[PDB]
Parts: sequence; structure tokens; C-alpha cells
Amino acid sequence: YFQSMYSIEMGPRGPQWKANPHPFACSVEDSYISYKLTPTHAASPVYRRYKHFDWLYNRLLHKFTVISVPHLPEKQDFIEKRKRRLILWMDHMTSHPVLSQYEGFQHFLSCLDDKQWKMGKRRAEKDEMVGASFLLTFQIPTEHQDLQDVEDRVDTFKAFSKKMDDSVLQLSTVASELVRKHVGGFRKEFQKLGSAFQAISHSFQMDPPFCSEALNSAISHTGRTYEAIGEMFAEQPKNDLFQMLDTLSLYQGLLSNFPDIIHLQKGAFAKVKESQRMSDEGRMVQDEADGIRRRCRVVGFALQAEMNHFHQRRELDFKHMMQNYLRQQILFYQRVGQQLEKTLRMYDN
Amino acid sequence: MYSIEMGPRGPQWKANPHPFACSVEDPISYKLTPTHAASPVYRRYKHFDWLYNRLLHKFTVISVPHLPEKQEDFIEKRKRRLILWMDHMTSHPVLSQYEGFQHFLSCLDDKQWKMGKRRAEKDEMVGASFLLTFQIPTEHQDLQDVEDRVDTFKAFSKKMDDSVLQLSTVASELVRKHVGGFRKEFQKLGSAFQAISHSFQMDPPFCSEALNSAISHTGRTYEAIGEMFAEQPKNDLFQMLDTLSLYQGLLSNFPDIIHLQKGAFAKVKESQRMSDEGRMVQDEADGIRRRCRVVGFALQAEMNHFHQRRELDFKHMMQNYLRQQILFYQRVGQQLEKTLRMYDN
Repeated sequence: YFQSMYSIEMGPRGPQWKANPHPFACSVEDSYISYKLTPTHAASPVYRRYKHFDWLYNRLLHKFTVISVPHLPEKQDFIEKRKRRLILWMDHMTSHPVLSQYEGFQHFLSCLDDKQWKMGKRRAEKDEMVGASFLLTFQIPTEHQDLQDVEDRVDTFKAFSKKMDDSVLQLSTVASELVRKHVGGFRKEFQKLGSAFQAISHSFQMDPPFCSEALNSAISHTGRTYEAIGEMFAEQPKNDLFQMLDTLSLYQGLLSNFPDIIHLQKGAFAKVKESQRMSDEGRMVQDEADGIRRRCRVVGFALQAEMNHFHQRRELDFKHMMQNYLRQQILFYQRVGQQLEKTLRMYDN
Repeated sequence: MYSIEMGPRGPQWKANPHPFACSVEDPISYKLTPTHAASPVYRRYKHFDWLYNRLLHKFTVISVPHLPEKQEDFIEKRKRRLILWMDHMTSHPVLSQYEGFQHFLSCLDDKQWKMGKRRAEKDEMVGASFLLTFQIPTEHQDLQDVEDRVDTFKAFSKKMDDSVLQLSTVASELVRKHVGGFRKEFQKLGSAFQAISHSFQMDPPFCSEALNSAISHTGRTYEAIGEMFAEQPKNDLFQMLDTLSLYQGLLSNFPDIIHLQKGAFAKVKESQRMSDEGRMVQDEADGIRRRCRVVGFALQAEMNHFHQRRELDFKHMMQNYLRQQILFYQRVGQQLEKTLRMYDN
């Protein structure tokens, strides 16, 4: 036809991406690993390798200037961690109103024949560098008429994204330390205690007619119990901390896109003030300076729609992150207590 | 007044005909309320120390519970360890019937207090003279069998002294971990949660205060859990250390007593060997064997009683510790559940 046109609509939070009219989701599952991808809109599953993921990712970066594109996991439990984060990546892709409609993404998810695969790759390599469309569905209010008010919005988001990048990094660092603290210090303390309870028991077995075999076994049971709890601490991060880190990792990449995204838009804001001022001196034509203004305005709404979409996904993802972490901790400490109440019952006899 | 009788586990102290208990309260003067006394009695630590030094001079073959140190949690831990000391005293068949101990509990006067004090000072029967107080069994046990029993207890007491020291060391380290390490990690986690929430408040119209409040609630929760860990040793670890301290004092009483017994067995074989060679009068060699038989009975009774209390106190120790650990991790789980509902719905 002509070109794809992404729409920006007004909403409760202000400018937002109009939803994908043809929504879908995609599951990721299983010396070359070919991940089995099953999108909702396809009749047959699709097998793609990280190499193919990396191809698409590079295509996305060159295509979308104002949109934050989710980062892939490292190129180099690495295998398991990769799949968890490819899933998180995929979900963020499918739930993004613009990224989910990208033709290169569609070719990535639908193409079966390998002969058509090569063609569809080169076909997506000539678009981009075509930048964007961004039609605006609503009518421009009197509040958004000043690009100054829009630029002030961008500045507050920059400062926000800076401290969020700090808090996320700090939390991700703390979590990774807890993992080692769980495999190390936590396990060690419970195992020194259990080893001590075993030492007490062994000493109590050195006088056969004057010692109770029941008590000596109970204390010995508590010894093995605490030594088993130590192993529970060591095996716990895989249930709660790992998934939290995966979530934080997703937002490391999203937040890392913003510095450049914001830099571009502030450059457009300066180009507007420059073009207009130059048009006031007489060294610039007015209608050309008008085109700069109106274009900067439209992509300003796009950015506003993206920051809006970021907050929307953030609130969903962080809610589920805290919930999932706490539910597991609750389970973990419940399991701990049951071990203790199991070994306490040994002393009833 | 004292007697040693045979039993299922062998030689043992005859039970106190008039058993009792004594509560210790802190209204420094301690409020002591003997259950068999008509009126409560107030005593300071110096009074305990006086009584303690009387027991050392009096009962040589008996293992006397050590008094807590004379020189934070100090002065509070003394109250706990004086209770354990008192309980061991009133539950000992010999020590509980001691006249000076009864004077220490049932003297509500003051002039009579100084009098009874002197009464215990100039006691004719002490040490080796105390051995003529209690009567032994009429049964005859092989002297070699007794020595083997003592030697078995010697090996046991040494290994237990180590295992107790091991657990005592581990527990003391656990107290510091609770105040330091365990608290710190929770404090770090909640602090990070706090920062996340704070950073979420930097873009006011676009961020949910409901979510930020829940996140910062979880932060204050994990910080609260940190302080719970810091306060926890007072509920379980402190009590366990008090029990181990009690038995470290008891196990230290034995080496000297055992050594005296080993010397008693030695002089029996010694005197008899030379009595046969005509180097000593047999009647005097008999008096040595007789003396060894008596002290051997007293030691077996003490070793039996030590085991009797050991299995009780350690059963209760392990029970009290576990029960408090259980309650602790339940209270933690409640803190976590309380903060999870903040994310509803």
C-alpha cells in the first residue's frame, strides 16, 4: 500500500499509543538451540534461534528512535536464564502497541519457508531507515500548544528515569548479593548449628546405661534438620530471587534506551527555538520553521505516549514482581517452620 | 540424714523426703519465695556468694552448680542464671537438704541470720568428715567394675565438655549474626525497596500512589523484620546459653573429684600389695578399702544424678529453643503476609 501508520490517542493519563487492532501473544519454549515460538495468530509454530533474535533486535534499534526497545540477554545457569529473559522480552514486545505491529517482527514470527526467510530479512533491511509515521487521532488541546510545557514534561521524566535506573541497579545488586549470601553465609550458619547438635548427641552416646536413645536420636534429628534447612536456603534463590533479577534486568535495558531517546527530543526542541529565532532575524523562512515545529510536536506526543506506556508496564511488572517474590518468601518461611515443628515432635516421647 | 541406695541404674542418692522449689524474683535484693516457707525472703548476691563458698568447703564429692560471675544484658542474665542455679540446688537430693541452705531460705529475722551464719561456719563435718554422714548400701560391688565406670564417665565428661563448648561458641556467634549480619541483609533489602518506591514518586501525575505505598510498606516491613532478628536472641539463644553455662560449671567439678577417686583405687591396690608383703598392717589396708568404697558410692550417685538432670534440662533446652524459633518464623511470615495484601487488588 503506502506505509504503516501508528496512532496516538488521548487518554486518562494523557497521550497514549492506540491499541494494536490485531493483538497477539507468543510463547517461547524448547549444538544449536532453536526456541519453539508459538504466536496466537499463526497456524503453525516457529523455531527461531537467538541469532535470529539478535537480527531482529538490531533491526528494531535502527527503526524506532523514540520508542524503548527491550534488550536481549547476554550473547555469551546461563541457558536457563536466557529463556526466562527471552520470555520477558517477548511479552514486552507483544504488549507494545507499536513494536507488535512491526513488519520485521511479523516476518520473525510467521515465516515458515526458508526461501522466504532470506527475502523477508533483506526486505526489512530497507525499511528502516524509514523512520516513522505517527498520526494523531485527537485534536490538539490548548495545554499542549506550548512545546515548553512538553519539554518540561520530558525533563521531569529524565530526572525520574535517572533515579529509577539507580534504584533498579541498587536493588539488582542487593538481590545478587543475597543469592551468594544464601548459598554461602545463610547455609553456613544453619549447618554449624546442626553440626553442633550432632556433637551434643555423639557425646551423649558415650555412656550406654545412663543415656536415653530416644533423646540422643531426637537431638541428632534436630542436627540433621538444621543442616537440611541450610540446604533450603541455598536452593531458595531459584524460586524468588532469580525471577526478580530477570524482571529488573528487563528494565535495565528499557531505562538505558531513554538517555538517547531524550537527547534526540531535546535536540528537536532546540531546533524549533533556533529555527524560529532565525526566522525572526530574517536568516530563515517561516513556513520551513513551521514544519520543524509541527514535526517536533508530533514526535513529542509519541514520546509522551511512550513514557505513558512505560509507566503502564512498569506498574504491572513491579506489582507482579513484589507479589511473586513475597508469595515465595512466605512459602519459604512456612516450609522452614514445618521442618522445625517436625523435629520438635521428636521430644514428645 | 543422707543415704545412698541401689537402683535400676545402680547407686543413687535417696530422694529428698521434703521436696520443694524456690522462685526468684527481682522487685539489688532478690525476692526468694520458697514454696514450703511460710514467708518470702530477700537476699542479695553477696548472700549467695557466702552460701556458695559454704557448699564448696562442705561438699567435696558433690558437684555444686557454679554461681554466675560477680563482675549489656548483665545483671539481667545474672537473674536468669541464678534461677537455673537455684533450680539445680532444690532438685539435688543432698544440696537441698543442707542446713545452711535451709537457713538461707527460711530466715525472716536478722539477729538469727547472723547467728545461723556462724552456725554454718563452725561446722565439724566437712570435706572428708562429711563422708561419715551418709550411709552406703550393704551390697558389695567389684572395685574394678567401679573404676571402669568412673573411667567411662571421665571419657564422657571430657567429650561433653567439648560439645557443649562447641554449641556455646556457635550460639554466641549466632547472637552477633542476628544483631549484625541477619539484620543487615534484611535492612539492605527493605532499603532498596524504599528507594524504588521513592524513585517512583518523581513523576507525580503518571505514577500510582497506591503501588508506591505498598512498595514502601514492604520496605518498612523488611526493616522491621531486621529488628526482629536483632531482638530474637533474647527469646531463645540467651536461654540456651544459660543452660550450657550451668553444665560447663558442673562438668568442671568432676576432674578433681574423679582424680581423687582414681587415687583412692590406687591406694587400695597399693596398701594391699604391701600388706601381703608384710610391709603394712592389714587392718589399716582394710580401712583404706572401706574408705574407697564409700567415696566410690558417693561418686556413682553424683554421676547418676548428673545424668538424670542432663537429660531433663537438655530436653527442655531443645524444646524451649525450637518452640521459640517456630514462633519467630511464624511472626516473620505474618509480616510478609501483611505486606503482601497491600498489593490487593
